[PDB]
Amino acid sequence: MKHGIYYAYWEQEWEADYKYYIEKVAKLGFDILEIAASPLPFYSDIQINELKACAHGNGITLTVGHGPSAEQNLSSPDPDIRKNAKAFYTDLLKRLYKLDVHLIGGALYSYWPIDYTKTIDKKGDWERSVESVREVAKVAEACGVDFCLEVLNRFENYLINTAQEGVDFVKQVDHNNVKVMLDTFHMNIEEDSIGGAIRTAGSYLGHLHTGECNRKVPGRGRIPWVEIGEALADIGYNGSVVMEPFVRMGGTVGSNIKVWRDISNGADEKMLDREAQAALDFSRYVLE
Amino acid sequence: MKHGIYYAYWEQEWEADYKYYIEKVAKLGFDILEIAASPLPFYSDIQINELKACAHGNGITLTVGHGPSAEQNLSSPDPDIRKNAKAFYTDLLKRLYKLDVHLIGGALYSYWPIDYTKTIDKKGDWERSVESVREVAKVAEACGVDFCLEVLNRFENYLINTAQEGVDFVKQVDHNNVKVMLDTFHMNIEEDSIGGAIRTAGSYLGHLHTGECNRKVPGRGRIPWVEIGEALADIGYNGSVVMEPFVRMGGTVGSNIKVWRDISNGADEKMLDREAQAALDFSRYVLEC
Amino acid sequence: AMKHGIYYAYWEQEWEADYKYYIEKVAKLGFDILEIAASPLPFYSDIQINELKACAHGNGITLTVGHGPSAEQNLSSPDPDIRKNAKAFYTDLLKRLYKLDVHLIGGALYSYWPIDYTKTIDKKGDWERSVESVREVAKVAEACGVDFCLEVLNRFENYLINTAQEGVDFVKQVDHNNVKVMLDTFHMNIEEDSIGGAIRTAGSYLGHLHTGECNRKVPGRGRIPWVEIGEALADIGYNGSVVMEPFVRMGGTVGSNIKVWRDISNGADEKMLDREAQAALDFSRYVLE
Amino acid sequence: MKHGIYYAYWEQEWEADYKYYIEKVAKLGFDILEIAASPLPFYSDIQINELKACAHGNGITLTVGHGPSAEQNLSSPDPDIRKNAKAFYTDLLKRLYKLDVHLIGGALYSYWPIDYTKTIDKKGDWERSVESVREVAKVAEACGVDFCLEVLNRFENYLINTAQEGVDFVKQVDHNNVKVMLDTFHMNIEEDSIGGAIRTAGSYLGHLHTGECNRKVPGRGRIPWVEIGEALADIGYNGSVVMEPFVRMGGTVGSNIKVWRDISNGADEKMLDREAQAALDFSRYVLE
Ligand SMILES: [Mn+2]
Ligand SMILES: [Mn+2]
Ligand SMILES: [Mn+2]
Ligand SMILES: [Mn+2]
Repeated sequence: MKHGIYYAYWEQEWEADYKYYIEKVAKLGFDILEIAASPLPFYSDIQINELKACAHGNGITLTVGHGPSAEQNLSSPDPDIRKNAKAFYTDLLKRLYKLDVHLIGGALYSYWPIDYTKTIDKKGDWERSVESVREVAKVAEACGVDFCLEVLNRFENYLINTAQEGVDFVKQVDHNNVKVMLDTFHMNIEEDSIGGAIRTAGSYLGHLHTGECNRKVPGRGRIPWVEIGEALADIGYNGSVVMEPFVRMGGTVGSNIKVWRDISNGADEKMLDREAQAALDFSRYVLE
Repeated sequence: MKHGIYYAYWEQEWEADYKYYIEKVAKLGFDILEIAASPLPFYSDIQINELKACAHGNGITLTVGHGPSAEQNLSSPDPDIRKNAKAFYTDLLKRLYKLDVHLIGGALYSYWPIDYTKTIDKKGDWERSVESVREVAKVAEACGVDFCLEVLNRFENYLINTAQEGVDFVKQVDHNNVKVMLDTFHMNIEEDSIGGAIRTAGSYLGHLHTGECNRKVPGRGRIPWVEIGEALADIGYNGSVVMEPFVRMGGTVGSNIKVWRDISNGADEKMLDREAQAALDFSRYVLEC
Repeated sequence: AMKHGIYYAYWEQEWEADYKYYIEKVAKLGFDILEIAASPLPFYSDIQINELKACAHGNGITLTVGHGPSAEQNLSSPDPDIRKNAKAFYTDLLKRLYKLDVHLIGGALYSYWPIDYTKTIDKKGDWERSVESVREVAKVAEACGVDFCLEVLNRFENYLINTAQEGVDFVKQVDHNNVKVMLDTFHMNIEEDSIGGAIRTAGSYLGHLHTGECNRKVPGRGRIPWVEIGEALADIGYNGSVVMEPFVRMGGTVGSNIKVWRDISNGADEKMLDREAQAALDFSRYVLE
Repeated sequence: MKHGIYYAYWEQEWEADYKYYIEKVAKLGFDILEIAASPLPFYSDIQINELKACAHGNGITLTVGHGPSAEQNLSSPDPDIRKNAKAFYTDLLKRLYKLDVHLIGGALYSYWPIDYTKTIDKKGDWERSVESVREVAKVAEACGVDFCLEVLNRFENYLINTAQEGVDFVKQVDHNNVKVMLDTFHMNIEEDSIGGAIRTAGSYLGHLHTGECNRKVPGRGRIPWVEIGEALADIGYNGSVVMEPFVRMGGTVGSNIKVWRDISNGADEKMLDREAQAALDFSRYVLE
C-alpha cells in the first residue's frame, strides 16, 4: 500500500508552497503528499501544470483534502447554496483532473468547520446531501476522481459519525466514485470497535487517515494499530493510508484543529521531519 | 469505592424529578446519584429538605454536576460577569450545604457549552480563572464542598485538556478542597496514557466520571477499565466513581452532548435500567482492588 | 441465549469429586453448566450414572465433559495395540455419556495429556494416524449424540495442534459431522497472532470455548481481551457454550498437572472461590453477550 | 537504550560462529548480540580474545544467555552437584571477564530445560538456590558481571514465575550483582499486569528480553509495547533490551523452544534479517 502525510502537519494555514513539501516528503520516503484544496481554485493553469510536474518528478502521488465553506454545503436547504456548491465542486474536480489527482476527501456531503449554533435538521440535510452528492459524483467519475466522504466525530459534524452511517449514506448515493473514508482519530471517539468499523466499511472504504488519539503521529499513543492492520487485511484494502498529525498551536490550523497546548513539545522542523519518518517506518511495518 | 450514575442517562433536559431517580438507583444498587445543578437555585427550602430526606432514607449520596452559563464564567474578562458568577456560586454552594451535598464538578473554572466562535485568550482566562476559583473555593470550603475541575477534550473547552494541565491549574489555585476531576470519555481523546494520566493526577484526583469512548455505559466498549483500576489502586484513590452514559437523542441534553443517532438501539426505560445495573456490577468488579 | 459453565476442578485438587455436590453449588451461583472430568465415569455403576443425570436435571444444570487422555488412550500412537485400546476406551466412554445425557466432550482427544515431551517427536506421523483414528471414533460419537471437540493447546502441552488454523485443518481433514475445534483463551493467549482472528478462523467449526485469564484466574480482571472475544463470537454467530476453567490453587494432581507453583488464589476459602466465580459469571454474561 | 538480538534467531543449535553474527547484527544496526554460553568452555584463550576483538571491531556489545544442565543446578539437594555447579559458573564468569561481557542471564538459580517428572521441592530448592547464588555473586561482582535471574512461565520452571517472586528471591540473596530479568513472552503468560510487573521489578530489573506472545519478532503481535515503554520510563530503566525471537522448527533450539510449526512462514535468511531490522526500528521508536 502507499503511505502519505498531510502537508498541514508543518503549516499553520490552509495553503503552502506544495512543491516544497513534495520534495520534503519524497526525501523522507513517503509515497503521497496530501494537500488542501483551498488554494487550488486560485491557481493559473500554468501553476497547476508545474505542481503536477513537481509531483511526477519526485515520484509523489498527490491527494486532496477539503473542508467546505458554508456556501459550498451540498446539504443546504437553500437551493442557491446547493447551486453554488455544485458549481464549485464541478470546477474543482476538473482542476483535479488536470492536476492528475484521483482522490479528494473530507466532509464533502456537508461543510467544515460547521456552525453548531444553528438549528439542526438531520433528516432533511441527509436527503438533500444524498441527492447533491449523487450529482457531483457524475462529474467526479468523469474526472477520474474518487469522491471520499470522511466519517467524523460528533463535535465536528452531525450527519455521518460511524462507519455504518457512512456505508448507509454511500449505498443510498448509489454511484460509482463515491467512497467512505475512515480516520483513526474520529473512529477513536465514535466506534464501538475499530477493526469492526473497518470491516463494516469493507469495499466502500476508499481512503484512510491516521493519527493518534490526540493527533500525534502514529505509533506511541493508544490507537490499536495491529488491529487496524488485520482489519485492512481482512477487507483486502488496496487504497492508501495518509497520516494527518497536528501537533502545533497557532494560525487557522491550530484554531480549527483546536490545539490549545504545545503537543509538539517544541519540536523544530527537523524534529517534526524525524518523527514523521519514524511514524512512516512504523506504519509500513505494522499496517501491512 | 462508592459508585454512582448521572440521572441524565434517562432524561433529555438538565432537570428532572430527582426523587424518582434516587428511588430508581437505590433499587439498582448504586451508592450515588449525580444530579444537575441547573434547577437547584429555584428550589424552595422545603423542596431542598425533601430531596435531602429522600436521599438519606434511600441510603443514597447526592453529587452535583454543572455546566456554567456564559453569565457564570469565572474566567470572564468582564468584571461584571465574574462578580455575577461568584454570587451565583455562593448561593448555589449554600443550597448544596442545605442539601447535604459535598461535591460539585464540571468546567467550573470556565463555562459550558462554549461559543467557540469568539476569540480565545487562554493566558488571560487562565489567570483570571485561578483568582476567581481561589475565592469561590473559600465559600465551598465553608460549605463542606469539594470543588472539582473537570478536564475536558478540546472540542468542549480550551483551558484544561489533560490531567497535567488540571494538576497545573489546581496547584496554582492551592486550596485543599479544589481537585482535579478526570473523565474516561475526555481522557480517551486527549491523553497519551490513561493509567499515566491517572498517576499524574495522583493525590489531586478528587472525582472520576466514566463512560465508553462513545458514551455508552461502562463495559463493552474500548476504554481500558482494568488499567484504570490498577492506576486508581496505584494512587490510593479514596473518592467515588460516577458513570455518565448518554445514549439518547433529543432535547437540550441530546443537543449539548451531540447524540445524533440512537446509540441506545431503541432501549425502553427497563432496558436502560438493566444495562446500567450490569455496568455497575462490571465497574465494582473491575475497578476495585 | 448463550449458556455459561465452570469446570468443577476450580474447587478441587484431584481429577474427580462428588459431582452432585458441584451441580448444586453451581446451580445456586447461577451457572447453566457444570463441566466434569471424564476420569471417574467408567468406574460408575449404571445406577450412579442415572442418579448423576437426575441430579443435573433436577437442578437445571447441563453437564459437559473434559478429558486428558492417558498414554494408553492416545489415538495418534504408532503402536497399533494402543490405538485399539484407545478406540475401545472412547467407545465405552461415549456410550456412557449417551446414558448420562451429555452431548459434548473436549480435550486433547486427538492425542493425550499430559504428554511426555522427552520422547522424540513424529508430528507428521502422529497427525495422519490421529485423523484416521478420530474419524472412526467420530462415528460412535455421532451415534451417541456427542460433539467430539478437539482442544487447541499451547506448545508446552502438546505439539500436534497449537493454533486455531491447525485445529480447523485437522477437523476439515477428519471431515465428519460431530468433530469440532475447541478454543481456550489461556492457550490462544500464548500461540495466536490474533484472538478475534483465531475465533473468526475457527468459525462454524468452533464447537466449544474455555475461558480463564492469562494466568488462569477467573475471567475479568486480567489482560485477556474479553470485548474482542465477544465481538468475534457475534461475528461468527457462535451457538455453543462458554465454560470457564480457572485454576488458582496449589496441591494434588491438579496442582502439578496445571503447574500452579504459587498461591494464585491469595488465600481464598471455598466461599471466596464461589464469590469470585459468580462475579466472573456476571462479567462473562455481560461482556461476551 | 541499547538494543540487541539473540543469535539463535538464525540457528537451530546452542552454538554457532558468533563472529558471523556480530558482523551481521552490526550491519543491521543493533548495539548488542546475545550469545549462548554453552560453547564458551570449549574456547581457548586465543578464541576468546579474537571473539572479543571481533565484537570490538564491529562496535558490538556482547551479552550471554545460559540454560544450565541438571549438573549445573545451583538449587540441587545433592551437595556435589552444587559444588560442580559453583565451579562451572566461577570458570564461566572468568571467561566472560576475559571476553569483556558484563551480563549473563537465564534460569541461573535452577536449570533449563527442566525434567518435570521429578518430585518438586520448591521450598527446599529455593533456600538452597538463594544460598548458592549469593556465593556465585561474589565471583560475578569480582568479574564485573551482572548475574541476571530470568523470571519464567510455569511450563519452564517452578521456582520464579512472576516479577514479585523474582524480586523476593533477589532481595533474599541480598548481593550486589544479582538482578531480576523479565521477558515479554514469559510475562505474557504469568503476570496480572505487564507495566505493573515492570514497576514491581523496579530498581531490581537488570535486563529485558522481548518477543511477541508466540515468539515472533516484536511489533505485529499482541504484546503491549507502548505500555512497556511507559513502565521502563517510570522506573528510569538504564538497561538494555534484547529480542529473543524463535520462528524456526528443527534442531535442539526448535525442540527446546517447542516450535512445532513454521512460524517464519518460509522465511530465508535475508527475510529473517529484514524482519529483525524492522523490529529493531520499531523497538527503538516505541520503547524509548
Ligand atoms: Mn481526517
Ligand atoms: Mn464528565
Ligand atoms: Mn481448556
Ligand atoms: Mn528470555
